[PDB]
Amino acid sequence: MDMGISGKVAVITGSSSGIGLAIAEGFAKEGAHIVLVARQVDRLHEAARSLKEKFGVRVLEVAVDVATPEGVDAVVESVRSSFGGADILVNNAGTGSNETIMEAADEKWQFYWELLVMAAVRLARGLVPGMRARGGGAIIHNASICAVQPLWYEPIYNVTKAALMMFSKTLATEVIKDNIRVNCINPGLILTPDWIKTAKELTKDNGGDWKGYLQSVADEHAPIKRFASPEELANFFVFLCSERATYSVGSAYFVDGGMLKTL
Amino acid sequence: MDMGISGKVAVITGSSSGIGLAIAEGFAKEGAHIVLVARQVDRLHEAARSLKEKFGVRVLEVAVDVATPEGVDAVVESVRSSFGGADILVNNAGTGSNETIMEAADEKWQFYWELLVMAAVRLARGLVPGMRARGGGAIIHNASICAVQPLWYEPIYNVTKAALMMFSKTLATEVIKDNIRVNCINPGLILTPDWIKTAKELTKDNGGDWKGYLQSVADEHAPIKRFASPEELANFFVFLCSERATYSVGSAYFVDGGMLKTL
Amino acid sequence: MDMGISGKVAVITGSSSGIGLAIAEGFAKEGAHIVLVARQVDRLHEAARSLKEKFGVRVLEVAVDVATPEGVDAVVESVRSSFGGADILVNNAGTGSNETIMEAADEKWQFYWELLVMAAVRLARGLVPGMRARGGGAIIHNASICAVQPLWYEPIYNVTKAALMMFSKTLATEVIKDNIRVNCINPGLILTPDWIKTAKELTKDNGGDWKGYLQSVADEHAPIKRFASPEELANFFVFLCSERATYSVGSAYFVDGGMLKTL
Amino acid sequence: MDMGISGKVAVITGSSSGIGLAIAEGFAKEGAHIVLVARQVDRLHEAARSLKEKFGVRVLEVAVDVATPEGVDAVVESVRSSFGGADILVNNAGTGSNETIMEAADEKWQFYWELLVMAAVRLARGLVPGMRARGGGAIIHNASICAVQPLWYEPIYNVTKAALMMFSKTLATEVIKDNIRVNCINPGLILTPDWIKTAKELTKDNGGDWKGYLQSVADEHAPIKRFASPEELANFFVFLCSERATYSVGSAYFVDGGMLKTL
Ligand SMILES: NC(=O)C1=CN([C@@H]2O[C@H](COP(=O)(O)OP(=O)(O)OC[C@H]3O[C@@H](n4cnc5c(N)ncnc54)[C@H](OP(=O)(O)O)[C@@H]3O)[C@@H](O)[C@H]2O)C=CC1
Ligand SMILES: NC(=O)C1=CN([C@@H]2O[C@H](COP(=O)(O)OP(=O)(O)OC[C@H]3O[C@@H](n4cnc5c(N)ncnc54)[C@H](OP(=O)(O)O)[C@@H]3O)[C@@H](O)[C@H]2O)C=CC1
Ligand SMILES: NC(=O)C1=CN([C@@H]2O[C@H](COP(=O)(O)OP(=O)(O)OC[C@H]3O[C@@H](n4cnc5c(N)ncnc54)[C@H](OP(=O)(O)O)[C@@H]3O)[C@@H](O)[C@H]2O)C=CC1
Ligand SMILES: NC(=O)C1=CN([C@@H]2O[C@H](COP(=O)(O)OP(=O)(O)OC[C@H]3O[C@@H](n4cnc5c(N)ncnc54)[C@H](OP(=O)(O)O)[C@@H]3O)[C@@H](O)[C@H]2O)C=CC1
Ligand SMILES: O=C(CO)[C@@H](O)[C@H](O)[C@@H](O)CO
Ligand SMILES: O=C(CO)[C@@H](O)[C@H](O)[C@@H](O)CO
Ligand SMILES: O=C(CO)[C@@H](O)[C@H](O)[C@@H](O)CO
Ligand SMILES: O=C(CO)[C@@H](O)[C@H](O)[C@@H](O)CO
Ligand SMILES: O=C(CO)[C@@H](O)[C@H](O)[C@@H](O)CO
Ligand SMILES: OC[C@@]1(O)OC[C@H](O)[C@@H](O)[C@@H]1O
Ligand SMILES: OC[C@@]1(O)OC[C@H](O)[C@@H](O)[C@@H]1O
Ligand SMILES: OC[C@@]1(O)OC[C@H](O)[C@@H](O)[C@@H]1O
Ligand SMILES: OC[C@@]1(O)OC[C@H](O)[C@@H](O)[C@@H]1O
Repeated sequence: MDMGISGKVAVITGSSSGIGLAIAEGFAKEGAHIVLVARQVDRLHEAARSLKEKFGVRVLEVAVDVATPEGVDAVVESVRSSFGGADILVNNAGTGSNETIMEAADEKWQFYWELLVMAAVRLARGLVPGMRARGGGAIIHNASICAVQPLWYEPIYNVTKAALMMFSKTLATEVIKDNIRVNCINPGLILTPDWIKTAKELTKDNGGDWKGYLQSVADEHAPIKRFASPEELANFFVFLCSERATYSVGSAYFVDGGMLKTL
Repeated sequence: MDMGISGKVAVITGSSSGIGLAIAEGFAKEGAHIVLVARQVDRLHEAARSLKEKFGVRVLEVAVDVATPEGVDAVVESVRSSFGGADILVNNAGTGSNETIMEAADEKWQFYWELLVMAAVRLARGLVPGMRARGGGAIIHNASICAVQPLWYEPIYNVTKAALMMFSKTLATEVIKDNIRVNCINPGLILTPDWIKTAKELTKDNGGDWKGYLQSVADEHAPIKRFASPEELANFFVFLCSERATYSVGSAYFVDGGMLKTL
Repeated sequence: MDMGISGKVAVITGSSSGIGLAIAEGFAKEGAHIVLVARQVDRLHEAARSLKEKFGVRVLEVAVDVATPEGVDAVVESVRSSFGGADILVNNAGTGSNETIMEAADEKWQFYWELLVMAAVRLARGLVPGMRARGGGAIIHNASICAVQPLWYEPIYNVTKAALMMFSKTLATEVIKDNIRVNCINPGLILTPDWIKTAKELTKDNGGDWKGYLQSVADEHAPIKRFASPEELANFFVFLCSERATYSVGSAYFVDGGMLKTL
Repeated sequence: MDMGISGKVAVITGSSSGIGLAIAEGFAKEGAHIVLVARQVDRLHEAARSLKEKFGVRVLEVAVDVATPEGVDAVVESVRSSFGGADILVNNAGTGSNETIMEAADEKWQFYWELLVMAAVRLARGLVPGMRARGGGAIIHNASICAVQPLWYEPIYNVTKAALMMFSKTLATEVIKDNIRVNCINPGLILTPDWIKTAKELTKDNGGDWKGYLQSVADEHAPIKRFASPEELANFFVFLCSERATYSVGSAYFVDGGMLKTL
């Protein structure tokens, strides 16, 4: 199936590793030029080198903190300078949380609000004008199954991912007039490096069977009884930003191996 | 994007016309063998001829009423004897309703229950064993935006589409162990022959501006301010049934141009 | 808080025991006249005697099967004959299921469709005209948390309760015209006789710790870690049908001790 | 129906006018002592006197901005000094928004985050320990129908109300162990002073029929074709915080006259 995105310019936040890098590789495979954004310069360089080598597309690296307005401004200026504008934006930079409401400091709430919600707000303000001028575009917000089905250990993440899912919907209705299609994807358990790190930490004192820990997580939460690979998730992002998904507007698509317990 | 559908056997109910026919074309383009199912065989012949001649695929026609156990039984036996079993099943046969609860006959409720729900129940019972023996497969239920956001004029359709959406989710958890992935797609406004007929009928005594009537429907319901084509919807069915959507289990995916008013 | 229902006529289906009887007690305590409906004649008569003597209200028994058109007809005519019409209707008659989709007979699907959905359809057609003529009323559908969050062992019940929840919503928008307010309540774990019977059956060969079995069900499903009493659930039904809940229209109210895992 | 809240201490944020004032009057009618909280001292002083005079309960005035940590701390300290602790908390202080995403300033996003979300976080942190020590309690978050069904003109309000609805759910699971029951209410169109002010502003140049403007808003959005009164809505708050609603945990209850378009 032709995706029709060859030569389009795709900005992916948090794309030096995990889901965001698999998304970038997915778009590059379809011939899209890539703007990679993350904090660490080294991983960003490898990601870009590998994408250009494997796929022969143009890749721009932007090494900034998208949780800050300065960082978002830098992404916008870099896109402008190298490409003029973006055709596709994926908001993916983020991380899990771990607290109780009774104990967490206000600054932690603020941190996740800036990272998960305000990055998406600021990136839309900053890149929508360019997208409009190019004749339209696609914007995806990678929220989480937790945006509707909260995990007990991470209330701050649950609340801010819920906010992001609503933001996606409100943005979709605002910019569809510009031929810009905005949607949300809500992943379930996706095997990424922090899950492995966590699995090791949590099994340090009971035998170190970190793969067993992960399997028990999957057994508890997902009828499919396994984690997804980032590549398998990335396919959905590529499809949703393609010329084949032109009636998808303001929707939330769960990719979760059965983990969502309700309709 | 490679779909990995070539040589797979896809059974599409209600595929002589409209959305089901567009789905069959979408699968044929990707090299799938097609089982077309509908009541009126003239349209089945025409559809099957076109698919064979345009796409070079094998097409089996089954002219039966899927709202009956006997019709379903014939579909199952036609598939087993011609192909061994199915890889893909798309439950699509259906039609809208038009009544009030206060006036509708019990028999009309029964008709939609048989057509929209029992067809899917009976096809799963009949086809899942063959699918299991083949190593897995994909089942999609084409319900509707009305399965969650009911349209005032068709309460029976709303209730039975809602039931179909829940059926999809229950079947998903029962059969995922067999590597059979079940999902639901809920379309919004899709321009099919019956919409054009209704438009012409509702405007016959006021100017015959049927295109104007359809535009007013789109303006009322969809932020994108147009109907989708069957072809644009069909892309989503092909993708969900492909090797690229292997983590989608028990999900409901709206394809509705913004029509869904909630998260 | 004054409920304003003294002297109102409340029809409760399935009210010779369990939740339905508790709802009838709740209404009787607020001075409503009661129409009790169930199949077993003596059980129903004794439930009626107890209400009448404990609460001093009028109680009318209709001993019929509400899954049949003839049973519903009898209810409507008994209400018309004794009271003129109803002010309140609670659709409650029902029972759980237990099957797989692969094994269940078509006849079992039909039974639950008639009992859970058509009973509500037929009672609305039969009773709404009298309620209209009385100046308005309240209709509640007792569905289940399973109408949105399906339990693995009972797919038929999940599908038909989902259908009922949608019916509630469609009826709500049809009759609000007439000052009839329709809503749905979705209960979680409610300790009724069949739960106790099941706990005793499933523990007969491992120590008979039936209370232990029920506690394990509560621990698995509900954050509150207990079942509700029917009486505690009944309060919500009485409130929703009162003069105090006059803006509740087309809503679904979960009363579930935290069991719903999503927003 | 006895609510069983006589002598309980209820803290209602934003309770000098509109919905919050109506909720305070509803709890006072049931014998509850009241903590009234709002910014404008004169209105608050007046409302407190009136309540004390009319219902003969204790009324504590705390004139602070609950969007600030200092304001929340002053509520917590005043409650501690006068009453020891709270039995009931209603998070109600808030206001609508009006902007586009493309035009709104970062500071406006922050303002609503602090007002609608952080107020509830901070008040929960501050009051839950006193509630736990008193043996349990009830907390309600007054979010909005917009938390799930966004209104086009107020994206910031929609996003922050959605965040609040998720916060309510996450808090509910964290504190049910303390016998503290947390729920969300999502009102539809409630006739409050700002609706009247808006209706006048918007009809200033087209005839001044502000009541007609409000009727058109209700006709557009609500099947019941009217606004609710704040007193109508307040009944639901009082009921949910009563001894009759003891199995309501982590639920969201819409009170919206049919405005929600989906299940
Ligand atoms: N993994 C999972 O199970 C699921 C993940 N998600 C969502 O997927 C998204 C990505 O997660 P995942 O791939 O697991 O995470 P990883 O930690 O593997 O990757 C996160 C990426 O984001 C970057 N990043 C983090 N913070 C910032 C920042 N402030 N500014 C710029 N870049 C940043 C990281 O690079 P660097 O540190 O150099 O900045 C890295 O490239 C997140 O939004 C997460 O919520 C949703 C559901 C499930
Ligand atoms: N069009 C739209 O805007 C939307 C449609 N849908 C759903 O899409 C599905 C397809 O509808 P659409 O393409 O619009 O309609 P069409 O009328 O164009 O296609 C319906 C197909 O179903 C077949 N069919 C109907 N009843 C039976 C039956 N008892 N047994 C076997 N085949 C049957 C019809 O052929 P025959 O009559 O010869 O049997 C025809 O092939 C339906 O389920 C509909 O509810 C959902 C949302 C929106
Ligand atoms: N208990 C629970 O945990 C939950 C229950 N529910 C729902 O609550 C409702 C009541 O259930 P519950 O109280 O537990 O069940 P019970 O079996 O304890 O009570 C059912 C009542 O309905 C009557 N009844 C059953 N079938 C019919 C029929 N065909 N016609 C007329 N009356 C009938 C029964 O009497 P008779 O047999 O004599 O006809 C009895 O009076 C059901 O709809 C159930 O699905 C929802 C969520 C949870
Ligand atoms: N009216 C409606 O149709 C709907 C309203 N709601 C929600 O209901 C809640 C009440 O709104 P409503 O009654 O309409 O509005 P009003 O403006 O009439 O009342 C708001 C109350 O909150 C107070 N308040 C506002 N900001 C603060 C603050 N920062 N700190 C302390 N008190 C504050 C106000 O007093 P002061 O200005 O002096 O501080 C006032 O007493 C809001 O959360 C709103 O979003 C939800 C759905 C619909
Ligand atoms: O979104 C999820 C799980 O789906 C969260 O648990 C994590 O924060 C995720 O980012 C993996 O670390
Ligand atoms: O859009 C979706 C995904 O299907 C949502 O509707 C979810 O089902 C949930 O947030 C509410 O139904
Ligand atoms: O699902 C829809 C449109 O959203 C139904 O109302 C129609 O009946 C459709 O099946 C074709 O008319
Ligand atoms: O029907 C009954 C009675 O056993 C319930 O237990 C259902 O399984 C379900 O509604 C529980 O919420
Ligand atoms: O919640 C609503 C209406 O449903 C918002 O439009 C406003 O903020 C309201 O609170 C003020 O009029
Ligand atoms: O997962 C099994 C399978 O047959 O399901 C249907 C897919 O089209 C096909 O690619 C896949 O191999
Ligand atoms: O005693 C219960 C009852 O149903 O018994 C039968 C009587 O006819 C009726 O009046 C009465 O309420
Ligand atoms: O709204 C009509 C009515 O009969 O509905 C049922 C309520 O119990 C009653 O108080 C009310 O007046
Ligand atoms: O529980 C969240 C919610 O919005 O889910 C959908 C239901 O309509 C409603 O009852 C419920 O409040």
